[PDB]
This record gives sequence, structure tokens and C-alpha cells, in this order.
Amino acid sequence: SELMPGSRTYRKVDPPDVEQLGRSSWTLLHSVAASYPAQPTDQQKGEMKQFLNIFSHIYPCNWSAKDFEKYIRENAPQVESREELGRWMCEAHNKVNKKLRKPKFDCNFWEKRWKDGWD
Amino acid sequence: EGLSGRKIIYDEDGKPSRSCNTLLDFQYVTGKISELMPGSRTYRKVDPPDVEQLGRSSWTLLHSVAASYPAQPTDQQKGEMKQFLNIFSHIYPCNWSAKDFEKYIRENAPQVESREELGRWMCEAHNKVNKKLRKPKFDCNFWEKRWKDGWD
Ligand SMILES: Cc1cc2nc3c(=O)[nH]c(=O)nc-3n(C[C@H](O)[C@H](O)[C@H](O)COP(=O)(O)OP(=O)(O)OC[C@H]3O[C@@H](n4cnc5c(N)ncnc54)[C@H](O)[C@@H]3O)c2cc1C
Ligand SMILES: Cc1cc2nc3c(=O)[nH]c(=O)nc-3n(C[C@H](O)[C@H](O)[C@H](O)COP(=O)(O)OP(=O)(O)OC[C@H]3O[C@@H](n4cnc5c(N)ncnc54)[C@H](O)[C@@H]3O)c2cc1C
Repeated sequence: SELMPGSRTYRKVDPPDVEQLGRSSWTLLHSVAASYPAQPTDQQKGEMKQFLNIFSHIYPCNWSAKDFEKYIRENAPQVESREELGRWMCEAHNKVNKKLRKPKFDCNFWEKRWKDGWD
Repeated sequence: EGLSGRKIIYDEDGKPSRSCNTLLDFQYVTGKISELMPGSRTYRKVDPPDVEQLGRSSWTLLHSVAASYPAQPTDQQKGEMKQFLNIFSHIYPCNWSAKDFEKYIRENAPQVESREELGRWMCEAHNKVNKKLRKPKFDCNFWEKRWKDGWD
């Protein structure tokens, strides 16, 4: 709300809660999926697996990071194509929605929501 | 300390916690110390995030990652953090920006020995983009207040 000393721009905005961090993490995760190649190289396939493994270790919320890691074991990420990684990212997201009684996102429209837009 | 209130479950760190609890509920505890997408009525059709939206959404995570970082991290956490930033610099959606950030890591290696080192590094990295975009230079001495603790 009110400014920092001694900035004439940056304000005393509080550290993110679950919701502010959540939608910010989802927008990155889904945007990474959208930028993923149709035919990824072995290095890209390896790093995508790594990034998500590390992600589940360091996520700011601790047992949400555990829940995500446990999800990765029970549901291995498909990194063979953008379409698979994106659909997997949507299905991974859909589980958190189910836990929060938020409606299911139609994964048929993940590529519009995160890559293409709607005409 | 309240276990349940306002419908949701409270996570407690040493005591207060921040990242795992909603804003309205966090105040509640610290105060106690004294058109639509087809097939769904719920989700509006939303255009994908632009450079600016993705950018600031990536920063809030990256600094929150620095905020959660331990004071004395294990050797695994140091190496994983290093990889995390490298992989990030490759797979960051904006290619022309990702290549720049990758070059920054080459020239200015991440200091991951402590949270104090990492937040200071992250702030400087953010500040380099700040100068490139002609935004004001953020005071790193206040990164903890902005991203970790709050403003008392
Ligand atoms: C890994 C992870 C674990 C989390 N765990 C918890 C937790 O345990 N408890 C908790 O309270 N919060 C948790 N969160 C935060 C939570 O998931 C939400 O992000 C937060 O509650 C804010 O939700 P929102 O209503 O603003 O929209 P969000 O759920 O953040 O989604 C933002 C936008 O993305 C789109 N979207 C939603 N679902 C999908 C999907 N299936 N596929 C494609 N697009 C979609 C929608 O259009 C929506 O507008 C977690 C977040 C992450 C990233
Ligand atoms: C790795 C990376 C590289 C990027 N490269 C480019 C690029 O090359 N060109 C481009 O146009 N865009 C780039 N972006 C996006 C750009 O940095 C901004 O995020 C975007 O322009 C939105 O700016 P903003 O002013 O709305 O918020 P941001 O500049 O993203 O800042 C968000 C919040 O963080 C806080 N903050 C600001 N500076 C610091 C700091 N130094 N340390 C700690 N906290 C701070 C402030 O409170 C601010 O409200 C990049 C993003 C990332 C994550």
C-alpha cells in the first residue's frame, strides 16, 4: 500500500500467501509446458524430469511440496511431447482442485488457456 | 493457537507460518497472539500470460524459493538449487530473455551457500533486468521484508 524507504515506486507489499504463490507457480508451470517442443531432445526430456523433481523439493509450502513429490511417484510425468507434458500438467493441477473443491479444468482447452488464446 | 478457523487448516512452522496459509487467515492468527469456457460454468476463457505477467509470476516464485532456503543448507540443496536455476535459464518460455539470464549465470555464478547469499544474489539478478527495463533499482536490504517475514 504505502511506499518503501527510499523508493518512489516499490511499495510495502506483503510476502505471497498460498493463493498468490499458487497462481504464480501454476502460470509458470503451464507456460513451461506450452513452450516445450513437440519433439524434445534427450537433454530437454532429462531436464524436464529434473526441474519437476527439484520443484517438489523446494516449493515454499512444505507439505504441498511433499504432496507434489508423492504425486510424481504415483503419477510419473510424461515428458515425451508438449501435448503429453501439458496434459499431465493439467491433470496434476486438477488434483489440487479436487482437494480444494474447485471445479475440474477441461484439459482439452489447456493449450488455448496457456498457449494459443481463443481466436 | 487456532487449529481450524474460517473453514481452512492452519500450518504452523515453528509457530506462525506464511506460505501455506491464506492472507485473511494469517492476520487472524497473528492477531490472536496479541464469459465462460465450454463445459464449465466456473472458468472464464482467459488469454495466456504476456511477458509482463509471466515475468512477475516467475519472480514471486523465485524469491519465495530464496525465502524458504535454509540458513545452513545441506550439500544436496546447494547442488539442486544450482541445477534448478540452470534448467530454468534453459526452459524459461521467453527465449530471448532466457538466453540473457543464462549468460548472467555464466558471468555471475549463483551464491547458494546460505539464504542470505541467495536472496542477495536473486535481488541483484532481478535488479539487472530492472536496469535493462529502465525500472527503479530495488534495495536488496529489504528483500527479506518483501518476500519472507513481512513488514512487522
Ligand atoms: C504444486 C502446488 C501445490 C499446491 N498445494 C496446495 C495445497 O495443498 N493447499 C492449498 O490450499 N493450496 C495449494 N496450492 C495453491 C492452489 O493450487 C491454488 O493455486 C490457489 O488456491 C489459487 O487458486 P486460484 O483460484 O487463484 O486459481 P489456480 O488454481 O491457481 O489456477 C489459476 C488459473 O489457471 C487455470 N487452471 C486451473 N486449473 C487448471 C488445470 N487443471 N489445467 C490448466 N489450467 C488450469 C484457471 O483458468 C485459473 O484461472 C498449490 C499450488 C501448487 C502450484
Ligand atoms: C529470469 C527472468 C528474466 C527476465 N528477463 C526479461 C527481459 O530480458 N526483458 C523483459 O522485458 N522482461 C524480462 N522478464 C520479466 C520482467 O523481469 C518483469 O517481471 C516484467 O516486466 C513485469 O515487471 P513488473 O514491474 O510488473 O514486476 P517485476 O519487475 O517482475 O517485480 C515484481 C515485484 O518484485 C519486487 N521486486 C522488484 N525488484 C526486485 C529485486 N531486485 N529484488 C527483490 N524483489 C524485487 C517488487 O516489489 C515488484 O512489485 C524476465 C523475468 C524473469 C523471471
